[PDB]
Amino acid sequence: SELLVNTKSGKVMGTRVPVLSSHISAFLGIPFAEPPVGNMRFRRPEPKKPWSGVWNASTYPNNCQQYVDEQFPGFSGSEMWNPNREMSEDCLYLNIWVPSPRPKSTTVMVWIYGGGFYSGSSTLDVYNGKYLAYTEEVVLVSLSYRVGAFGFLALHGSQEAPGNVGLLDQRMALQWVHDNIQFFGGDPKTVTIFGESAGGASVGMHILSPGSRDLFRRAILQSGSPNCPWASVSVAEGRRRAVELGRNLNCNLNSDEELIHCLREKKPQELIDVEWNVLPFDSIFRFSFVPVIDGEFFPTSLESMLNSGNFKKTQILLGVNKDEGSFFLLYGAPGFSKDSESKISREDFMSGVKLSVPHANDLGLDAVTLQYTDWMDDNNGIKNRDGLDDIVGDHNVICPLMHFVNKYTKFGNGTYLYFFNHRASNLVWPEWMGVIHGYEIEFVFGLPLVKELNYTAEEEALSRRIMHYWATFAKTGNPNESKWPLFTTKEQKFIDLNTEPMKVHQRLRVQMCVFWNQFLPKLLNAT
Amino acid sequence: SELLVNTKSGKVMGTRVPVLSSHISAFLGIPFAEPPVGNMRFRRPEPKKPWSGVWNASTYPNNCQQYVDEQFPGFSGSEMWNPNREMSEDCLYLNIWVPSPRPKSTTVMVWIYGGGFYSGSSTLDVYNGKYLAYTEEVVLVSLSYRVGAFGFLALHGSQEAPGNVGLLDQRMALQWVHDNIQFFGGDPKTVTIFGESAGGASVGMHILSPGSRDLFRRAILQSGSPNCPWASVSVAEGRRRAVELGRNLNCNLNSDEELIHCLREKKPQELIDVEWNVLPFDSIFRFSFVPVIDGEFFPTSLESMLNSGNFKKTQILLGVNKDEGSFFLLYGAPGFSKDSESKISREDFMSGVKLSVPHANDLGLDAVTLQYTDWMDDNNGIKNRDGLDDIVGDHNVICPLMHFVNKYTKFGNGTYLYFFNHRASNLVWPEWMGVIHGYEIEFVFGLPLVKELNYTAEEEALSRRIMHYWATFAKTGNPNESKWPLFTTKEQKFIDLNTEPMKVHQRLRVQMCVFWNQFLPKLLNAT
Ligand SMILES: C[N+](C)(C)CCCCCCCCCC[N+](C)(C)C
Ligand SMILES: C[N+](C)(C)CCCCCCCCCC[N+](C)(C)C
Repeated sequence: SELLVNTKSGKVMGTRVPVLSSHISAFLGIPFAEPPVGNMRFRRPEPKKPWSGVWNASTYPNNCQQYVDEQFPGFSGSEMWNPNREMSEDCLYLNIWVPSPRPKSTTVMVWIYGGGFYSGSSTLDVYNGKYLAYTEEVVLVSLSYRVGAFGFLALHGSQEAPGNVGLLDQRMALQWVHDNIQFFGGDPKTVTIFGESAGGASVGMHILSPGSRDLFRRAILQSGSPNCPWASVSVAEGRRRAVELGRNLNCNLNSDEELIHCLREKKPQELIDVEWNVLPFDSIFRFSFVPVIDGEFFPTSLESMLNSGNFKKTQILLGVNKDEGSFFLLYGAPGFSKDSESKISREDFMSGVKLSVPHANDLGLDAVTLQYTDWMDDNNGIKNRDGLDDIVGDHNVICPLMHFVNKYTKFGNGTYLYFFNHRASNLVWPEWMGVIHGYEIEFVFGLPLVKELNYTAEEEALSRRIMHYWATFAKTGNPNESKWPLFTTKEQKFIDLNTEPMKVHQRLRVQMCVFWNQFLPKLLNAT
Repeated sequence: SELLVNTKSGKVMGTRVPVLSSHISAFLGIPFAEPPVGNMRFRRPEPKKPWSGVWNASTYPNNCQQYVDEQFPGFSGSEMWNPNREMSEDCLYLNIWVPSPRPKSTTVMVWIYGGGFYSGSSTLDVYNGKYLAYTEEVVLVSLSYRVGAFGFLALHGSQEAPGNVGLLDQRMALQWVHDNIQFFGGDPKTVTIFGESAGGASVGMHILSPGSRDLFRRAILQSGSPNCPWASVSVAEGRRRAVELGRNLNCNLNSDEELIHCLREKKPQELIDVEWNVLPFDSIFRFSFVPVIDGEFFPTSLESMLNSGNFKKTQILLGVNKDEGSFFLLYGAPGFSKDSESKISREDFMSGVKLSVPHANDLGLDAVTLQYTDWMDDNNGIKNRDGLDDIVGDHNVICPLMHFVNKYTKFGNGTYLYFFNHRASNLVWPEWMGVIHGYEIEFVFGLPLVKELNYTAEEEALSRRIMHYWATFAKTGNPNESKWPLFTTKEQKFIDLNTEPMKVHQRLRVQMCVFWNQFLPKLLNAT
């Protein structure tokens, strides 16, 4: 009946969820792989054997085991993104929000959430799919994927904990969407995978892996590229980090199989607890367990792939927002504090840049400084603050994205790039942080439609323009039905996406992105 | 009588020269050393044995042998600075312009002319001392010094052609000024040596050499520092260049004494002719025979001296003008032409920067480009033009000067720094060149007082403000009798010197001078 569909796995009973002045049918919690518990820890996802009877998809699923942030307890700003259902190793499920009436076959959008590859959840409130589904008539599915040690440990030649198992969890959720979205009214021939931060970086990874390209149509990447420094380690480094974690649990490190066993016997939180004492340096915006470029999955280095066009060739929509840096600076660079108007000193500035470009040599730090300091007022505390805010942002999201944009527009079927720079009116974070990495999401998912949560009317509107551009891109292959230009390697146009009449501009962070994407590398290459 | 003074060398008969509505006494051509002809070529200056009878100092002296510029014949812009009396190896003389009435004892200013150490003359019309002497009542002496191969050849251990003989010619003219200016009304206890380009760079050299410090009071350096890349070679390089020149004359290069002999037998123009085929690279703003840092004269590297305060400690007045680069670019960088509005291409730009930073490695050129290009419009022909104009200027005069300013203000008795940026109204050079290296001189020497040569009234005035600041500094030790701040290593003030109400500003070319004076060196040091 409307809330009871039959899929190749079995029947599933969903629910009606109100949305604005109406309803939608929601199927929360459909399983798609087997609970990777115990022995299966660190193994690739197995597909979920089909069921009898009707499965009750009316409750969001457990969240995955992950790091919970207690830096600013109760503060909604932090809590927003913390997991909200009990964490469980068993956590591989989907959530689908369909219209009522169930459409015949409509556009589908799959949201891969981000969170540095160490956290994240489907069930967050800011990832509530009902508003988008409802307003644009699309089906929306959110997926879960294993994050962290559990999702990205990577003892290379050991089939017991090869890398990227969490990446495959994404791919398996994509396949089930393919094979069964049809019974939900969706059109498998037009599914768009979207995602922010590590989700937007996972999205591009699937555009590059041979095996995933076929499972989706087009993609939308938000503040992420597969090539962002923090999203990938070499094989070696992944080994390196798993003996190091091996040591923080006092595991047997002889027989590699024993490493795997030892960890497979520790309880989840132990691993969560020592999860960060394994990184190799003092660094801000750098995470411990991430995708390894293993050869399988990613045939070869992403630079080669990018360089040769070896990747899916659809059109994409991607963008960056004004203050990417802030969050990391706040939570990790000395001098910054929520509550202060964090004017940095030149002392803490030079401390700051080291945390930001952790791999740079001294000469390299010199180059960075020279680029980001205002010599004409070399200690203006606030300028020092904002300058680090750009050093982290540029180096960690804007520049790697403009790289991917630039390489992929030579072989893809169209690129739409946005620059978001609106500060929501009801943000709880301090003004200095600006347009934080993460705050565009709430607009994309329609929370400014809910009156109860106090946004301003122009934000309601900005949220509608966005959701439209998004859904309209998700089918048409293009975002406008004024015209948002295509990005092109000549006069590289993009638009600002805010509450004022969109304006096309050209060459995003060009001067700085030359430094980061070309200069620095060549300098660190020499010496 | 007024035109016939008696000096420790003998008597000298000068002349009355009109100046404005009056006269002055002029003593042109007094000898101060022995004509360094033939056998004495390349030897140190001998002092001039005294004479009997009265010497007739009423005619300017011969000019020194040197390179004459025929790039734009007849064009006054070029011709201005070309030698105007027959060139002669015999060319060591002074010119003194005294008031009428002869003062008892007044301030003295000695003008050491510049010209890249390969050219220059006392007798130029733009170096006519009468207007300054007249208006400010100072005695003004101009000196000649041997330039070029003849002045700076440098077969290190050979007393027959040790280096810097031309530098010593300056010093000997300083001594005679010391010992005899008194009979001309000047006060030996208050002589200021001033000079532009290589003169302003020679001036600072004397502030550093042990032996010259005592011969003058204070100094004024215009577009020059002793430490400008082009003003000094190592001992080695000076050797290197003299065998190379040895070869262009097909000299015997075995016995070093034979090298010296061979050259001592070639006629002057042969040496002038091959004078440039000895430099070691393709470069703009770099000259062949220059001061060697030989240990004697300059005890040690100038960086040490600067670094330790080992130098005379008076107050100085120095400055730079807006478009230093232009002249060299015009005469030596591809794309530029008098007559064109020289918009450069990115092709000729990258050719340009190589000529400008001839010692840089590729990475280094990369660094320069990154700093001087507008990535947001990376091929705007005019921006490429002006950007090279700053690369040459900064690297060759502004930055080395701000270095010397900064080091010397920690131990000197006061520093007054100006930035000249007025375009004379009657300049003959094309507008693109702007405030050319060299054009402030005409203001300092009072040519805007002469109506016949068409300047505008505000320029007349600017010329008077200047001549005053200059003479007033030459006695007082300070330029103003509104107040032009002292330069200080904190809020490094300077003023613009132009036809509008002078404004103090701070930190001249600070962002760029960090790159050149600190960044680059460290990068070229690593690799
Ligand atoms: C990306 N979204 C917007 C979805 C969530 C980001 C939440 C704050 C991000 C910075 C904190 C990094 C913390 C790492 N530790 C706690 C280990 C310092
Ligand atoms: C400095 N002052 C203003 C006094 C005279 C400079 C005259 C033009 C300077 C640039 C030409 C360099 C030429 C070198 N060669 C001819 C060898 C290319």
